[PDB]
Amino acid sequence: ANKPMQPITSTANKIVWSDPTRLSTTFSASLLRQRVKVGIAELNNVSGQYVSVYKRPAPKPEGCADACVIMPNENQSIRTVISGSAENLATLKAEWETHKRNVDTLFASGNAGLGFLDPTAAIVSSDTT
Amino acid sequence: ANKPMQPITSTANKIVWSDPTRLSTTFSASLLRQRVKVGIAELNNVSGQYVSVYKRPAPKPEGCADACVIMPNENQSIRTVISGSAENLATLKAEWETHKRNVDTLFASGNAGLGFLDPTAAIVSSDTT
Amino acid sequence: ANKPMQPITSTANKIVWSDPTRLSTTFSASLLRQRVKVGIAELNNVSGQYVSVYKRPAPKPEGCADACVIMPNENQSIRTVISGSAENLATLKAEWETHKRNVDTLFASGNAGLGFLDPTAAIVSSDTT
Amino acid sequence: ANKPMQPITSTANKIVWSDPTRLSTTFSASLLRQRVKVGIAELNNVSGQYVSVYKRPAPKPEGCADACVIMPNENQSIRTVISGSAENLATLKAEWETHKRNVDTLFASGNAGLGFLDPTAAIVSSDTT
Amino acid sequence: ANKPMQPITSTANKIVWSDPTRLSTTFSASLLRQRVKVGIAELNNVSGQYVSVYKRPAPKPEGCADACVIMPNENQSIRTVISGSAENLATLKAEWETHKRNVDTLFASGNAGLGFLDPTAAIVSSDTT
Amino acid sequence: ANKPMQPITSTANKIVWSDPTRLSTTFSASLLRQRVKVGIAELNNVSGQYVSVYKRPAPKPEGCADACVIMPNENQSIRTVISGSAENLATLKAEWETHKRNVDTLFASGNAGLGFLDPTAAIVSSDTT
Repeated sequence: ANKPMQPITSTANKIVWSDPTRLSTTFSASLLRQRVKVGIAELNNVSGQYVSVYKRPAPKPEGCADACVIMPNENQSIRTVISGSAENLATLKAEWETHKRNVDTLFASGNAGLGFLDPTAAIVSSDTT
Repeated sequence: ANKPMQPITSTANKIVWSDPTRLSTTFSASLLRQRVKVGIAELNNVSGQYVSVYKRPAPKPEGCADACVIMPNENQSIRTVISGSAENLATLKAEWETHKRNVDTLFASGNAGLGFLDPTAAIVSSDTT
Repeated sequence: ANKPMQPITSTANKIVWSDPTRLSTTFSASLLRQRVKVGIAELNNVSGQYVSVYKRPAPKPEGCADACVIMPNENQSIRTVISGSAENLATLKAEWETHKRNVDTLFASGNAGLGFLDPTAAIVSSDTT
Repeated sequence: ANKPMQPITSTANKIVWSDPTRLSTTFSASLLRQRVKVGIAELNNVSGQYVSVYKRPAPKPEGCADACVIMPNENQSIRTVISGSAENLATLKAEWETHKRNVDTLFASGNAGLGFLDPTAAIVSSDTT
Repeated sequence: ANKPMQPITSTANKIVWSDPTRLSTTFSASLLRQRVKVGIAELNNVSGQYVSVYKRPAPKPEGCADACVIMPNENQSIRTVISGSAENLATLKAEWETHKRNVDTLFASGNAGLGFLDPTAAIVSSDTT
Repeated sequence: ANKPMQPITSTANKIVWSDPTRLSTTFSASLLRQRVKVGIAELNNVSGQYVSVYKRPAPKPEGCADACVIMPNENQSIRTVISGSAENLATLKAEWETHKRNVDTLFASGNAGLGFLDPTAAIVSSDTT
């Protein structure tokens, strides 16, 4: 039962969501729209920036914690920027699924979080054979 | 059967994979490690930058019976940056799952890709009730 | 039945051959001779430069049913330079056989043409065991 | 039984192979990749440079050799550079076969090594009749 | 079951490995190759620098297990430099076996930690009787 | 039956051993002990420098045994420096065993003489799983 997050600031192109029970937890979405004529037509490319923030205490008192020791804070941040013409949103969504998959391979079940790279990792395109 | 991608360039901190049948398709992973230790503690931060690129041709003219017609490409880019201490990797992974979930709500099954924001979207924390 | 090529320009040191049905196709041979004799010995060096050129049209758009369609060309160049004393021509020829063999391993039946290097490739000297 | 050669230096784009039993024998491969839009599309042209080196003593004590006379050294070098778009690697390989054939005609069984040119040599294109 | 170590920083001539669980544990290998000049001889010496590091905790107090660990790690370092021409590598390996043996006698089973130099120690050459 | 070596020069902190049959073969051990300062800790680090030397003859010519030997010996050197506090000597010994093992992998059975750095080498920590 993941806790509902309510937006606290709103923009035509920007909403920032912050947890009510833990204000410092935020998720923000900012959209950028520009007209680019790649092949004589103003393609409607869109640049969406999505940012997650959690304030993560890292006492790392190993062995044990005992009283309220002023929590010390660390910032856990994840930012994604998706850029693509609207006209091809369908394939852009396919790219998002594949990108998640590839990141998962290295970070979710690999050691990329632990700052390690597996040059043999099974990375794939969105295209099929 | 997603097509496998091969490392083309390689560095200890950074690898670029590419589709050998389509070189315009890349996935790159770049990691930077720094020790930003807090007072009376030790702290190592691991910033990982993950970038997906696809060169997509513009949507074919829809009202088309022309035999073969391919115009020029469309740049589709997705970048994720994950920043967090190694010590809390376990919870950082939980944040990644939640972040994907929240992006999916807006982008995957919402209208954020079309430049539209839903202020009633069900956004959630990684923490449970 | 490979098409015969004719000398078009000619010099004592250098000849250019071309396909009379396709002038964009050339093979040229240029030779320079110098006497770089070592102390208490005589030494003549023969540097030979061999260049192949083909102008190739870009791969036809693959998904094509258009009746006739040829776009512009692609420059394909191969240059070999052989440098060695005339006195040791016999072993220099052996080096040429081995060099061809080693290039073939990587390029002809390997992935070097695709920008890929195989560090386990079976590379060999002209000398025998 | 040609002697196996083990690479001693490695690069993302460069491996140098040197014989273990005769270090001064090397074969190196260096790849260069550039994007060129010949006809509005970034063709993936690749420039592979392949170099063979042998250190060839040339005492040329004719009639006879008798004791260890400090060997004197000559450098036998062969360099090939292959440049072509990846998209047409198939025909680029055909050009390599033809180039070898044409070089063989002049150098392997002609007198081009001996610094002589046969203007009547049977030179051919990769194209067929 | 000794913990595997991965290469965190890599160059053609230097790799640094670091343990996944504990980063401050490192092993690095750095090698430089240069041409050596001798009368009537041309060989290439290879210099290799090998460094092991551990941030070991201060040896623990006695009778008192603190509530939580507060070890003031010290830098434990071992550096080896091996210098010799690739030409005589076989005998250079024999020197390494013997050097290890001699160091063992003083340090591994002698007062190496104490630093006392037992002058009756059984030290031996790599040469045999 | 390795040849015994005797101490030709001795100080409280440095001994030099040299073979009876061949003097130019040396092994020296030099140790310095100093007080180390850590927060709430007083330990004494011991630095030991161990150097092996051989004046190996140039590798021999081929096919020709001169009337009398005229080898132009080269300096084959190996230096190890072990640094750590006497307090944690037990774990410092474990580091030495592991450092030897890791060097063996690259140098003893890898391209150590060649100087090539195999980036897939199985390097391990002294810590166990």
